Amino acid sequence: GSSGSSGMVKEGWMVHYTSRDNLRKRHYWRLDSKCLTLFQNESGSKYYKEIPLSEILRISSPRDFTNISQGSNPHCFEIITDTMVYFVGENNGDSSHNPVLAATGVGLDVAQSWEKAIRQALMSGPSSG
Repeated sequence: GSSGSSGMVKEGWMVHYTSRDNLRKRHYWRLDSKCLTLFQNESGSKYYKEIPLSEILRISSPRDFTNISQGSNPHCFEIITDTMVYFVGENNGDSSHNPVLAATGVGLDVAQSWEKAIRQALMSGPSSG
């Protein structure tokens, strides 16, 4: 019951992969109460891709537990858009508060926060009525 949580301004390094190009990609993901943007680097170069809360239809189920040929680093959530499906999140294998490794944005813990933010922002804003 408060108006203060992660969502207004969130930035960090996140890794994702597309269905067509499984080639994982790591970039400084940035989200806000306006729209989501990607930054290839912190330096400050032309944006990469803009993902408006609108595009993000919804989140898929974790059912699909297959990202790479072989390994133990499944995904946490997936961003489904009218364009294509995006797989974001990486589980290293540890469920505990780690402000040391979670800093970069790697792990399930950190991911859980993002997924909640990107999703929480969907409802946060007013819907057509």
